[PDB]
Amino acid sequence: KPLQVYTADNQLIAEYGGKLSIPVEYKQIPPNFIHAFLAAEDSSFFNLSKEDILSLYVNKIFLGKNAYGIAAAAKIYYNKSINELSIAQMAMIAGLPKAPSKYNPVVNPERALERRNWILGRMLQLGYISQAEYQKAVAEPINLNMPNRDLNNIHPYAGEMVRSELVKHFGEQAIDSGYKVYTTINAKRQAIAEKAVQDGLEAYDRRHGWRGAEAHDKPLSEFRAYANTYPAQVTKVNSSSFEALMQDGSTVTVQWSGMSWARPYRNANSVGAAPSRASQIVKVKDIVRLRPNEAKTAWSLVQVPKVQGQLIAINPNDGSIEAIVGGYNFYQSKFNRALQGWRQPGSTIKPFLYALALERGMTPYSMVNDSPITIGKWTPKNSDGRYLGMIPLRRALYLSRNTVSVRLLQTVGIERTRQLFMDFGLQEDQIPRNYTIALGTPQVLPIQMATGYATFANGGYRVQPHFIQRIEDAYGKVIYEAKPEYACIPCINAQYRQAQRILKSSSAYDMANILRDVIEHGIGRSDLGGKTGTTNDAKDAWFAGFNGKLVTVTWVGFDQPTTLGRREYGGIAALPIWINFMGQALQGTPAAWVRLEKD
Amino acid sequence: KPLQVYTADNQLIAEYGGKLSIPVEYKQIPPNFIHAFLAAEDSSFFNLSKEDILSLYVNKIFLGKNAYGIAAAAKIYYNKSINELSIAQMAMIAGLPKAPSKYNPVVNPERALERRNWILGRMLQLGYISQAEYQKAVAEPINLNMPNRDLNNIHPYAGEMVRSELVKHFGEQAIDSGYKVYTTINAKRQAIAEKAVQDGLEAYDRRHGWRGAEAHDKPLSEFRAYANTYPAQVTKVNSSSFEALMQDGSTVTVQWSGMSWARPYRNANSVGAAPSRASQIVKVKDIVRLRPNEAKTAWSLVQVPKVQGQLIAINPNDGSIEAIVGGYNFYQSKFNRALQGWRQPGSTIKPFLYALALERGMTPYSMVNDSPITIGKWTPKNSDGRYLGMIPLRRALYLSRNTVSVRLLQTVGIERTRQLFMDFGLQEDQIPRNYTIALGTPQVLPIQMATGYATFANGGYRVQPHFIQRIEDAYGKVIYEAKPEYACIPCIQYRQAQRILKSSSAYDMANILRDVIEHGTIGRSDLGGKTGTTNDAKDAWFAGFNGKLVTVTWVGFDQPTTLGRREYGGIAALPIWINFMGQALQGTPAAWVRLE
Repeated sequence: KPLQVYTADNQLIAEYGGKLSIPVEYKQIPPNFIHAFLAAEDSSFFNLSKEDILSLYVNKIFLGKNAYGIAAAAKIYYNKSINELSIAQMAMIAGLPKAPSKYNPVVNPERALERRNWILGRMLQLGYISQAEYQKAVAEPINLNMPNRDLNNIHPYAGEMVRSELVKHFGEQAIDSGYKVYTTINAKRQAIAEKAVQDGLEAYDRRHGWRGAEAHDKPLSEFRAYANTYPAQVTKVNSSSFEALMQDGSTVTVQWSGMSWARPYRNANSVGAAPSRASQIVKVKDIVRLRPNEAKTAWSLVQVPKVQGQLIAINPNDGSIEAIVGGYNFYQSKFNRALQGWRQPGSTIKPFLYALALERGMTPYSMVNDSPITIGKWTPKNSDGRYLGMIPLRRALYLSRNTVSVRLLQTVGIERTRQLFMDFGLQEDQIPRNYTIALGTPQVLPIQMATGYATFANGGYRVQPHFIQRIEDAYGKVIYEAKPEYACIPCINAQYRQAQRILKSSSAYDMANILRDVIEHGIGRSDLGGKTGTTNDAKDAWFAGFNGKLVTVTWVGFDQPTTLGRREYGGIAALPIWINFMGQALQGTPAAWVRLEKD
Repeated sequence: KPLQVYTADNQLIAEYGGKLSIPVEYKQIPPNFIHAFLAAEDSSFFNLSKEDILSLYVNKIFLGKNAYGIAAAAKIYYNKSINELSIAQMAMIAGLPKAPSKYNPVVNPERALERRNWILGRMLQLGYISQAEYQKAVAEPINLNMPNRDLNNIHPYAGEMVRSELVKHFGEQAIDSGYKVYTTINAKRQAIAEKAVQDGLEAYDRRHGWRGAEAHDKPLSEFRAYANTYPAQVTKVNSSSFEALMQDGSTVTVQWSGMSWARPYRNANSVGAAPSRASQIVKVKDIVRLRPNEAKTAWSLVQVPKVQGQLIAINPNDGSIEAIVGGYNFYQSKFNRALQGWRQPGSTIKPFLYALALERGMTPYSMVNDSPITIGKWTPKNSDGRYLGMIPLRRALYLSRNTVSVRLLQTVGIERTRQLFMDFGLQEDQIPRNYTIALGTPQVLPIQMATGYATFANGGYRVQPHFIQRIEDAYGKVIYEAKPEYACIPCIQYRQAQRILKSSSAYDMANILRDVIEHGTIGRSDLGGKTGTTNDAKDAWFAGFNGKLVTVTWVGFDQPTTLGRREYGGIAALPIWINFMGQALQGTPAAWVRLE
């Protein structure tokens, strides 16, 4: 009964094994196994006596790594039944009951062997094993063959989100429950999101150039295939092509067209000349990554991006998490950038501040002053070093004019702005108490930005992101049903809890129309609004946008904040990921904009 | 449902609390407690929705120190119900689920407090508590009040033997089982044994003199009361009296009559002059041990012995452990010397070798030579440096004549002797293949010596020591029943013990030992016994029996050093054995050995 994770479309996507116990009949236990236990300790004062008491404990003894009982240990440590264990393996397991962490073969393999050999030595002296059995068993290595009990190979970020969140809030006992967790994840949108982030990061990566083979003269067996990339060993380099040994044992040829993109990376702002021969790109013994075409008739040279990215999409009416991608590929690490990647939003924050100016009486047409400004010793500059003077509020937001944002912040007040930022979903302790917050200096998570932008899509309400629709026990009993706060209750029929209003309907609508004007004054849709975002030195590229049914936030940046490049300002890398996702996710859906009539 | 330990009369003596879970109804949970869990993390994406999912885990979350669920944590850390906890205590508990060892307030108090205060800060930010409630809560110390969940205050060595052995062979799940272990321990005999060992070690200790205070300038709270001794801190020393602070905060006075015995210890053989003033005995800030009167009116200065001892008593017909004492007191030393105290038996081993000489056809009256002897490069000497010449085998055994023992080993053979020693538990790797085994050089446990002497008491059979009669589940269903090997089945299907010694040899040795105890050492004529001593009097042993009970006593220092020049011949171990046997056998009929 593992914890099971399902999408909102009834697909089982993940299974998480917790505490395991597989009871066996005492007489089904190999005699050498019982003897390994009988030899595990120097004395017994309970032979026949210890054998009989062992029957009461054999199926429950804690043996480390979630194994309770001998059969669970045989399964967990070696992927074996009790009858398949060798004498060396039976002695290893018998050595664990006393201290399943001090004698554990995973955390302390050196200490584990010492305990095993001592029991093996005692089996020999008690005549349980022969000298030949002893010599074979003592020379035997740990031979661990641990099966994966965390099955998550369909939509890994969605599976891991459930396991990680349950363990963070409720500890490891959360996995032992055997519950069925029915998520809000839309499998079609999740698949679109995974592809859109992979494609988007590769598009950024390729224009920034070839960074060389990931390894040279290393065994091909030490590498893994992921993200539709296959490790290969270069065996021959010709003038316009190269041959490489693949993990399937075959030798493939990469033609010129498959590698000619490989201009060399110099820095984020510079690439070398287009390569003129295959020897400039690869060397014999290099470990490279190849990708086949549709039918495997041609192979091309690819590169795993160094840059990272994420995508989070929520329903703005109730906060349901529809799709989530935490990085280029789950194989890289379990880190989920949508939920844990704290970054500065930069200009992506501006709609939140400008909404407060709208609340305070201003209109999208109100004239605002883009002029030099000094506060104490601080002189904020516009990214372009120019000043536009009196301009409409909507133009100031479209152009992300820093001096306007600071004046608006001076007008509305720092504390009122911080409070509204918290109402949008930003974290109190991550919001500085100074004027730089108008420039997007708070640290935020992409999921908080998506919560904030949902406010514009839903008419001025605070929704809360959620990923559980229901929980059932292992027997089909529904034991939890989501009761989210809804922005618009009648909109469900197309319930009980009404979301709190955080902006006047008129302010939310004015901002949604500004953001639609922004997107339309740069998909074949007319119901989308969105804002690009950038941070100083182009360390982040963001895009936050929506229609009435879906809010998506995309981000691109290096994990160790570093420039994306001078031509990468203005959220350039993040926008195509959002466009691809939104276009495909919304395909076949009617126009859904702001609700002016339906309550 | 804790693991329970019972004596043979079915009286409860110990309880060991394992994994604890006390389920509560969700409506009975104080709102501030739910709010502490809601404030435990910066972000929740399942705090409205967390409130409902929490009901699914609130009684199950692992909270460290064997606590599963909030009510178990309230009990384990604070000895409270959930509604008695303060806001600070609720926040402490709510910080545990994520990493119960990393945030454990016992193991990591600074980190646990940092975690607690961060949660209190979030409860304030979230509006779950007021600024007043917050300031009160953050200023609150950890204030742990942890109840002891291991109850073992009646017959401690007996309770601990069950817990220690089960955990050693089967791990912590042994305690969580909730099994009721019905032991072979005879309650009355266990009580007699505890007192006999305590008194015997004190009699040795007193003869050897006052060794000064237990500690000097140390915190009184670090000491424990045990064996009717109470730690106290000297606060004032007068000419012939002293005042001392007790752990309850009271101050008592010890008059001259309660300390005049304090002759200082010089070495194992020498005691200094008798003191004339209190300043020669104690100093202010000394941590001393005091003992009260039969009701409480006067206090005397006592000493916890440095010397150690043990007692093991078994039924020779089946190996049932009737009484076990592992040291002076469990609360002084948890180590059980009966089961783990490897020592040399010295002359205590001699009856085994001499019984093998009887098996070969010699008799108690066979003339044997106590004379100088050399075997290669080895020249074994008699401990007293004297040689008796031609003497009866029984007299050589009584007088523990080393040269006779060596001659008998030459006759019997090393391998036959080793086989008998292994036949009663003696560890093979612990028995040399040389002539020193005639002198009692194998390393042995007292329990193995008891198994050995049972061979004489039972007619020549191998019994196995055992302490479990039966095990019942938490509901009372018998899940295990001892099926021991019996020397004499009609004396109780039943398993028959293997014969390891000729019947006539076991019987004749039993009578030699009866002759030794009656004529060379209780109003009984059904007792046999042998004193035991090692080189330089590093051990004092007494092994003896009647037909129904075998008892082995031992006295010695854990770090082997001489007991003293006047401490040869098992002198310190004999009264412990006499006191125990006299009291344990009281009101039982004569029970001796049978020739078959």
